[PDB]
Amino acid sequence: GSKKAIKKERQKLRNSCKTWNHFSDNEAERVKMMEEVEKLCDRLELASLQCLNETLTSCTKEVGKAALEKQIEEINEQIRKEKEEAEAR
Repeated sequence: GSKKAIKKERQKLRNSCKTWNHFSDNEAERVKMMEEVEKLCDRLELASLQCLNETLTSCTKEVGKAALEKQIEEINEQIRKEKEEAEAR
């Protein structure tokens, strides 16, 4: 039904993401990413969330940030696909 494992991973991924983002005051950029990460937590399986975490923990900060954003956007699209059906019924 619900697992806190995804929340733990989200807390790790989000925290790591901010620390390895750019340490800039541009929070708006991270806001969209955070909104998408929130969506990941809401419907994405933790297995996928873990995969993204591994990538950003397997790459440098810039690579991990770019890779994480690219992966998060792809996941967001997948969430949107689920949302579309969810909205349908």
